[PDB]
Amino acid sequence: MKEAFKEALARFASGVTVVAARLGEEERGMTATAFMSLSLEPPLVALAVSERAKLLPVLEGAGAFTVSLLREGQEAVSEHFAGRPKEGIALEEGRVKGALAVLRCRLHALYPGGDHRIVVGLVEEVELGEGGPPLVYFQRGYRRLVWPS
Amino acid sequence: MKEAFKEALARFASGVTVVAARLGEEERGMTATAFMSLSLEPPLVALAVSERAKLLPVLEGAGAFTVSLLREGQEAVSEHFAGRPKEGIALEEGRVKGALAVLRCRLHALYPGGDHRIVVGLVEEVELGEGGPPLVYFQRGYRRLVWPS
Ligand SMILES: Cc1cc2nc3c(=O)[nH]c(=O)nc-3n(C[C@H](O)[C@H](O)[C@H](O)COP(=O)(O)OP(=O)(O)OC[C@H]3O[C@@H](n4cnc5c(N)ncnc54)[C@H](O)[C@@H]3O)c2cc1C
Ligand SMILES: Cc1cc2nc3c(=O)[nH]c(=O)nc-3n(C[C@H](O)[C@H](O)[C@H](O)COP(=O)(O)OP(=O)(O)OC[C@H]3O[C@@H](n4cnc5c(N)ncnc54)[C@H](O)[C@@H]3O)c2cc1C
Ligand SMILES: NC(=O)c1ccc[n+]([C@@H]2O[C@H](COP(=O)([O-])OP(=O)(O)OC[C@H]3O[C@@H](n4cnc5c(N)ncnc54)[C@H](O)[C@@H]3O)[C@@H](O)[C@H]2O)c1
Ligand SMILES: NC(=O)c1ccc[n+]([C@@H]2O[C@H](COP(=O)([O-])OP(=O)(O)OC[C@H]3O[C@@H](n4cnc5c(N)ncnc54)[C@H](O)[C@@H]3O)[C@@H](O)[C@H]2O)c1
Repeated sequence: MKEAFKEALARFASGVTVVAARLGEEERGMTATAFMSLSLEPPLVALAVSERAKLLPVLEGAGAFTVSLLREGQEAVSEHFAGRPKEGIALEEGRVKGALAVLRCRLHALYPGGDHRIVVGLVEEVELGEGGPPLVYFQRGYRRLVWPS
Repeated sequence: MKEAFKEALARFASGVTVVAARLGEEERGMTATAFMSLSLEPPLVALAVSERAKLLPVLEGAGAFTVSLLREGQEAVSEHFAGRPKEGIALEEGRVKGALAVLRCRLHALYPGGDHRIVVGLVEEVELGEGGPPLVYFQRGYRRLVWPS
């Protein structure tokens, strides 16, 4: 079921992020396309994390997390943090190295979201990688932007 | 202000949507990139609408709204509903005709989101348009996806 809903959302293109959190001995990363800018004042971003995600309890307990925006060529990173292991993929300094950008957030608020939890982060630090095209997901596949334009 | 934050978010590619609501014959439309799939069961989507958006009052009052996913070549529609009026642009049946897809939602919840409000919609109807490339926004500009024949 939900074929129509999925076909519709498959038609919404987006960049790809890796959301990560560290709580004690555990540090987890998870691939997420459900990400969006939320506020400028204060600087907030919103994400939807599955209630079934192992990342969730870690992020909740940590009270802070990072969001790395993947660039073109990082499909392997996305696949790895999406549950399809790739050799040698790892987080460095709590985030994805070589990403277009990294947002280090303090957990600002959480809200119910059906089978997902709405996670709101207050951006406290911003890391900017070198400019370039992003990793894009649209219609059930990784895509590239016609770049430059 | 918030130069780094803006630069980072400009690095998150996304499709472009037009959110609309109506109270009788008073109908408002607003361009938005802050949109994401939220839940499958129930089928929910989330978006961020500025607290100063004229659309918000109507959306709350209506308790329902639509989200149209724009396709490649609809930059004019995006600009129009972004506050820069264009010729011959109008909502039809409460949404944008000729879009990749339209989601007709019932307002499910409203949560605090800084200078924006988190709008959660319960998808009650889905409309799909012809297939094809989407309208993408990235690095302060409309972009096209590599999608050759
Ligand atoms: C394009 C795409 C977009 C997606 N968007 C979303 C979304 O917006 N929201 C959502 O809830 N789900 C999304 N998913 C699915 C989601 O990624 C999987 O359901 C989820 O990753 C499983 O995550 P988990 O935290 O439960 O961890 P696990 O099931 O354990 O999966 C995490 C994977 O990441 C690896 N990993 C975890 N931590 C580390 C670490 N510290 N170092 C190295 N490797 C590590 C693991 O080896 C494992 O394979 C998306 C999937 C794809 C393919
Ligand atoms: C690429 C892009 C992405 C954006 N994403 C977001 C976002 O995610 N969230 C956000 O809050 N803001 C976003 N904005 C800015 C936002 O679009 C403007 O702040 C907002 O449109 C002003 O909305 P308003 O509802 O107050 O209406 P207005 O300032 O009145 O703007 C709405 C425009 O739509 C037209 N319009 C309204 N109703 C109708 C109708 N029934 N028929 C025909 N035309 C109509 C108007 O003529 C007007 O020009 C984005 C802007 C751009 C350029
Ligand atoms: N937001 C998410 O939770 C999310 C986003 C994309 C991918 N995924 C996972 O990857 C699989 C493949 O995705 P695809 O886009 O290639 O094909 P798909 O047809 O399974 O999904 C199409 C779109 O529908 C939405 N969606 C699908 N499953 C969802 C879920 N469980 N919760 C919320 N939204 C969902 C997402 O926007 C997804 O991109 C999905 O079935 C899901 O397991 C999860
Ligand atoms: N989510 C939003 O509210 C949103 C999204 C994009 C565009 N816009 C409007 O269009 C203008 C141009 O944007 P641009 O991307 O071409 O260059 P920009 O540098 O002005 O914006 C960069 C990115 O930061 C985020 N952002 C910017 N202003 C925001 C705001 N007021 N609230 C929440 N997030 C914000 C968005 O993701 C935007 O794409 C922005 O200044 C803004 O007025 C608003």
